[PDB]
Amino acid sequence: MAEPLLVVGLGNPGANYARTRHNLGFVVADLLAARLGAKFKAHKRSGAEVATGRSAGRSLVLAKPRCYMNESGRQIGPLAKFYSVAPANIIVIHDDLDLEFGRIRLKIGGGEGGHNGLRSVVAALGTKDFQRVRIGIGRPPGRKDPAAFVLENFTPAERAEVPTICEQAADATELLIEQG
Repeated sequence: MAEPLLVVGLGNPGANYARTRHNLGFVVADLLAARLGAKFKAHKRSGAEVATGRSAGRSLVLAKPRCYMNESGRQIGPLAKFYSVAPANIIVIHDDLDLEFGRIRLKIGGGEGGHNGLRSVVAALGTKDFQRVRIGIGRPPGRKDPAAFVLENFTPAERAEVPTICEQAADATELLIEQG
């Protein structure tokens, strides 16, 4: 209601990572910004980039860290203070190794499922009770290190669905903001 909402898409900066599994949060955040017609801009008191808007009548703050994945929470924490958002009202979109490719789920709390980016947020907010919009990417093949897997692009067949999957994730976030 009155309380602001901080929606954070996780990912790594740089063009080499723009289309990697570990960056779905960035993509989904970009669909959301476009859908609202809001543009991102530097936030110096945090180091991340922000875009503002409305959804379900709710005041919205969309963001993407400008640091690398592991230092992610380091920018989100002070971004929440600047806009005075409670952790519970923080929604973070991320790729999830524990969900099958394209399977989208919602949850406030729980583990990080090996996602290093989620671990820095928890580490930063001092709690795991912030909202998450999980986007399944499936598990890594045995021929590939989990950390390497998330930093590689999607397979040819997966790449074809990624767009529709992110649209569904953006929709999931909007409904989540609507009454989650």
